Amino acid sequence: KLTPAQSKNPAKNELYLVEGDSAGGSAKQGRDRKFQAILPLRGKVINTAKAKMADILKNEEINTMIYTIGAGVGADFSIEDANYDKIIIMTDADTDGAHIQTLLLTFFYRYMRPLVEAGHVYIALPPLYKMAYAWTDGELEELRKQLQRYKGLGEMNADQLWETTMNPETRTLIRVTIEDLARAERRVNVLMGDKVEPRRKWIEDNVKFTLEENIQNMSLEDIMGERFGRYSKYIIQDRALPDIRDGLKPVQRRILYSMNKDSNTFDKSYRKSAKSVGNIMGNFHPHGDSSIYDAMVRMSQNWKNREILVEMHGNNGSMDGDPPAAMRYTEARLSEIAGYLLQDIEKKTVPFAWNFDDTEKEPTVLPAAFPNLLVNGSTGISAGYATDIPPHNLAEVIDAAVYMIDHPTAKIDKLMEFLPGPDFPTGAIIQGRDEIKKAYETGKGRVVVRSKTEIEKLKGGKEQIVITEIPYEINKANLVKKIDDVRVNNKVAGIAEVRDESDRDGLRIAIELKKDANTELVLNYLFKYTDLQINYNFNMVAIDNFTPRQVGIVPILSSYIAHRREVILARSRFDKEKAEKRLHIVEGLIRVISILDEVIALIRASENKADAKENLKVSYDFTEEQAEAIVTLQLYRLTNTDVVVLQEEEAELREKIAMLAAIIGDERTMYNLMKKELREVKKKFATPRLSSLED
Amino acid sequence: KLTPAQSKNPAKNELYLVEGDSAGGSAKQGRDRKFQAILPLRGKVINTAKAKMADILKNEEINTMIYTIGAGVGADFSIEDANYDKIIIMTDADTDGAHIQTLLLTFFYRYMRPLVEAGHVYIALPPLYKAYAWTDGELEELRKLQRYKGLGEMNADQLWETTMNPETRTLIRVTIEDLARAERRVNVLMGDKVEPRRKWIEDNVKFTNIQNMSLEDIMGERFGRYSKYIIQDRALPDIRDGLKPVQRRILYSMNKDSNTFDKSYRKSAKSVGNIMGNFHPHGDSSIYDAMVRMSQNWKNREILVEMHGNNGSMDGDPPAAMRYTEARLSEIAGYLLQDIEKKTVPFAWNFDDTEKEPTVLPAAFPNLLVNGSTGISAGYATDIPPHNLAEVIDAAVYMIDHPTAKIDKLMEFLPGPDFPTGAIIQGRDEIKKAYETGKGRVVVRSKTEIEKLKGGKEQIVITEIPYEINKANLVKKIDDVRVNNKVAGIAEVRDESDRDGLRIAIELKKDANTELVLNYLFKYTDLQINYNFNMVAIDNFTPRQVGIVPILSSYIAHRREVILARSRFDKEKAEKRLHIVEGLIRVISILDEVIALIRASENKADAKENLKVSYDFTEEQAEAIVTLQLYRLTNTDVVVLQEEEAELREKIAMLAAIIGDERTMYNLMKKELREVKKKFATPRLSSLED
DNA sequence: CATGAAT
DNA sequence: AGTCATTCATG
DNA sequence: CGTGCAT
DNA sequence: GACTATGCACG
Ligand SMILES: N[C@@H]1[C@H]2CN(c3nc4c(cc3F)c(=O)c(C(=O)O)cn4-c3ccc(F)cc3F)C[C@@H]12
Ligand SMILES: N[C@@H]1[C@H]2CN(c3nc4c(cc3F)c(=O)c(C(=O)O)cn4-c3ccc(F)cc3F)C[C@@H]12
Ligand SMILES: [Mg+2]
Ligand SMILES: [Mg+2]
Ligand SMILES: [Mg+2]
Ligand SMILES: [Mg+2]
Repeated sequence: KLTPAQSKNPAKNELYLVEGDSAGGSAKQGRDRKFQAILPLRGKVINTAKAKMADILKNEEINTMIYTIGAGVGADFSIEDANYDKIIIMTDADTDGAHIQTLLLTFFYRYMRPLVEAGHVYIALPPLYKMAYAWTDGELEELRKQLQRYKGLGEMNADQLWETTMNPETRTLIRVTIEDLARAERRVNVLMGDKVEPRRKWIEDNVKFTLEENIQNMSLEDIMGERFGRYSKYIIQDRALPDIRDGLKPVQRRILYSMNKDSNTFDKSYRKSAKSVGNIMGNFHPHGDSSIYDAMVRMSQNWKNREILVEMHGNNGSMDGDPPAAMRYTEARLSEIAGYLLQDIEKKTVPFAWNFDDTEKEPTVLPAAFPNLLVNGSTGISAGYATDIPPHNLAEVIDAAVYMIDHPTAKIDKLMEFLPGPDFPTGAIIQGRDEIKKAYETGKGRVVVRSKTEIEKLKGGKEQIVITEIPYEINKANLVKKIDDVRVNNKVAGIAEVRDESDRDGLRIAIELKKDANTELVLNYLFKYTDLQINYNFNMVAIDNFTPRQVGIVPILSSYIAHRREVILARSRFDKEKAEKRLHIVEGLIRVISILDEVIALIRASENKADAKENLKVSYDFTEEQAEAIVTLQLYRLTNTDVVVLQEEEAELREKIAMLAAIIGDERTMYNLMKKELREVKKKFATPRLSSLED
Repeated sequence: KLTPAQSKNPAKNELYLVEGDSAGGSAKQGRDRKFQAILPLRGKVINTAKAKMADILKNEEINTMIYTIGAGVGADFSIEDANYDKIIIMTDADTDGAHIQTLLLTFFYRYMRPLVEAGHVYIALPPLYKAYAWTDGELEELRKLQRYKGLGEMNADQLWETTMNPETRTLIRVTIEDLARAERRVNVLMGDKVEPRRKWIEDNVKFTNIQNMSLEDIMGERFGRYSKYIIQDRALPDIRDGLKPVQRRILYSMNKDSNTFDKSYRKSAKSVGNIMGNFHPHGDSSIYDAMVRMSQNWKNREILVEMHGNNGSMDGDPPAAMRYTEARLSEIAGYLLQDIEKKTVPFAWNFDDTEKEPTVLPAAFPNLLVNGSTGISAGYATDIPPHNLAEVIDAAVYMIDHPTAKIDKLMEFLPGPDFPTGAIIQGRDEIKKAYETGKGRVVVRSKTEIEKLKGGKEQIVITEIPYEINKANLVKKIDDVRVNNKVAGIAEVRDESDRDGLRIAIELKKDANTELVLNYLFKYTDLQINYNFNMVAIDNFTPRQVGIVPILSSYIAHRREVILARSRFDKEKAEKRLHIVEGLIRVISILDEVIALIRASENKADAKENLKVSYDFTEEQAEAIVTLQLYRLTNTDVVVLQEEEAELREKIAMLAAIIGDERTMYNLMKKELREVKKKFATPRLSSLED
């Protein structure tokens, strides 16, 4: 993987540690083979503060580093036998680039202090903008007086990378200096160590979620602080955790908003996946195609989502975990229900933002015509926080929300008469009313999920245990192996043979027992020692007001209602303004009919368009907007001189405006709309429970 | 790789040989695990009739079959020690699937005859449309409509009912009707000798519950199908615009998406996806690789695609994946598409029948020669070097004025190939032979230069190398000479190429015959190679070995078609307008009566009918008149309109003349060809020697 | 052995 | 996101 | 261990 | 077109 320099020289030769092969390539070319070596880093580097020193020695990335640098590692580290005088870390100028600098620095610290303490560890700062060339937004505006936003290294040409960051005379480097051995140790541990509590706290103290954001020296304590801070913030807000209102992670939201913009919906032909992904990756989500597709695939799997938001034709995976077809084979499109998440988006009902390009606005949250967060759930791993929200029956969640709208201050006990608990797509049995309450109240709670079973008598006095429903998030294939392993190992007596018998229209696992076999002894052992029964831990974290918040039912349902409120208000203002303008025009038209000839005469007498309008104003007191409409009518309209039809539209419009004003100017009338609409969604999408409950 | 059947049973168990892992998945899903096993084939099976039985034994796909079959191979083959009653071959219902069925059949014939002779080899017949239909006629019956482009697009539940269910599926049972009449066909289609195949293709291929089929007949409808496709719609360029179908789609799609040289770069993945979705129904990787190649200036004399980012190097290291790179058409590429919006070129339906695509581009310049092509199908192949834009055009221009121009004269304008990697081309005679018959072997030699050093030691400095030669591999093979001391003299080998220059230095030892060495490297490394012309293209839907003349005539013919087409289009436009403008000028003469007649009309339709009947306006005019906006009624100036009426009449005159006068037309075609030359002309890179 | 659209 | 093997014609 | 967006 | 390792929190 190493691309050596032509000659050796432990005094001039540099070692660029590049993020990714493709960038490691553009570097191999742009470099100067005389003294600049290249060593690509494929993937995120192993955290040498958490992983066991055993898994560390086995990591190819690390071992090949301790070698090429050539000076051993840790205690047996002689700074004299090194091969490079400068180790330059070069990553994308993105958040994941920051994460890498972090993971790396904690390594050159722990197992190569000497190297960093000597100021031999630098950090290449690639340019962010290119008009022109500038690093800070400030240097930007200056070049505009005298832009290709670089989202990564793979975007720039070789002769581009050399001139801007690779040329020792034209580049800028943040030389890592250890200014305080003590204040640097505590800084690294808090961020990279095992303990999670401290790290979570440190983020809560330093990271401001509510607000925004030639070689120069910089402390490790300060460097590790700045970098990990960024990666922290970004991963928390814009990656791992769902928005409390629409229950979507940014990637899922873009997949939907994109597919919808491209008219790729349930009422229309399937569109090839590779085409959907590509448009998403080029307009909204600047990340690996594979991730985008994987995300899109999951939204389509009915054994992971209680209400799939994407319909996909072809091999889209299975409960056995076997891989789905690549994006070149599959077709896809939004499910009908997903359409309800996007309802009214064209009506200015949601806060939009700019995309990485700055070429197109994207929604920060979707209108959500139903409480997606609870219905489909989420999960759920970031930095300092994590989330596991289970799926819920669409109807129940709605019955709850509708209640809470009439009773703002409802307690959990009353809500649970509507929302008894989770409803897994995979069905099965949920035990633990108490812990459910605890979860619905605090966000955390441990429940038990047990497989749905049944006994079948067989010839020869033999019995047979049959499993027809398994626990959420459990791999059928592996479960079957683990059970068969019980038999093979004889950890419990009486298992004759295991057999996955499920087919395209039914799940079925037959655990055939032996002649004289205690089928109760077996069924119990399996529940306890395999995943026929498991623990599900509610850990409901979500993003509220830009910050990660551990939340229960109340905060969720209220944040939703809140949101729906803003949306319906906005929607109603939009539709009113439209009806006002149209009402205005229709009013003018009805006048025009009574003076048709005069108006034609008056336009004939006019010199041009503008003059016609002034005459229409001065002579008949029409408004600008009314004159503009009259003057631009096509001649044939003079054949449709029918006032009663117009008067019907006038009336229909006044009424529409009345009802919209009522919504806008009265909170109760608005809340009734929410209820009316929520019930409609309920009637149209309602479906029976799949998971039964037990206490 | 195998997914086995629950219970072992030689009497009922079926073994599905599926094309691809993806389809292999959908199969495991919609299958009946009781007795149906699955075995994916990852890539084209190895031709067990062309390759050595040595490399044939070291084949994973082949081994796991001999193992999964469980009857061994060759002569040590017991049909009683098998594992399946039926061995089903299940591929896509496309051309490449057909080719796969062909490869697996020559294996089961050459190394498991008894299995085939026992009618145990079948072939699944997936549906082609969807009620489901296999025949284009069985659809019309269901008319009283999706098109499967592969197994992937089929949900596992549909797969079962239509092609996997023994009680609902259709199977072609392979049977050897004549062992002697079938030995020839397999030997000819899959043999090592080309000539017999080429001919077979010529003679037969016309470029224009279960059922038994012979091995002879089954190997025909299949290889015949694949041959025709890989020839017309894959490996070989159209003789006119010099593009293969993939490249044409890449350009056309990108162009339709407005992803051009004068606009911001678009993400590669976004383009590729749009291509694969609307036009080219194949791998996104291939499509990308093609797009990338069209952007590499050491492989194209005139790049058609500009691509920001790591698109590769002469060292041949991989380009950034399409997730990283952005791209757009080059300005010259624009000229390949020039006038495409003016119905100047034959369109057809895409695979999806949802959108039309062009079958050839207008080609405002002779791409086929300028950029070349290459070049491997079935029974045919192609190698066409790139040429100097200016030179090719000079020839075309001359041949326009002198249709029957001899090649000797044409070579005063088009002296020979002009590789973008420069270097030295040797063989005036062979160059002619090539321009004359389409074949010819020329020599390409690296641009060398000696540099004396300090100590009586010289040094060889290469500045240019042979087209299609990997710089990194060359430098290795040269250094291998030094390491092996095949010839004495070489001191060290240094690739000293930088971002702005190509330089390989071969330092020599003191008192070392630097002639002997340079000669050895020319012979035993790619410092010097033979380039073989094999100019094959597609003319009138068929492959044709051609020379400089047919190529240039085919071009000129085409340009004629385009220019004629383009002119009819612009003329029809000017006409329709001029026609409308006549009515408007008239209307003004009778404005009040016309408003009156509209005011008296019952509706739009009635108003037009009144205009025609009472004032003799035409439909087109009544529509224009009746959809005027009221404010028009303010105007009464006829002069401005008359000026437009004049301008249009002149444009129609000139355009008509181009269509009625062959000379006026050719003049035009020359005029433009020259503008292109003046705009994109560049100096020679390769030097010529005899 | 490479080449370049394919699986 | 690189890597691995095969087709086809050709010298 | 294995989850799901990232590299 | 599958395979291969990492981060991050959590039982
Ligand atoms: N020593 C470690 C190399 C890198 N490995 C994997 N890389 C994957 C992936 C999977 C890997 F095992 C991906 O799945 C992926 C993607 O975009 O989906 C990108 N990559 C990926 C590949 C290269 C790279 F530089 C960065 C990446 F994120 C494993 C061994
Ligand atoms: N025994 C041989 C399998 C197939 N291998 C490769 N496959 C590639 C590719 C490269 C391979 F080495 C590709 O490059 C590719 C593509 O679309 O670009 C598709 N494929 C590809 C992979 C799997 C498959 F089923 C069909 C394919 F075309 C290697 C081992
Ligand atoms: Mg990046
Ligand atoms: Mg991946
Ligand atoms: Mg196919
Ligand atoms: Mg490939």
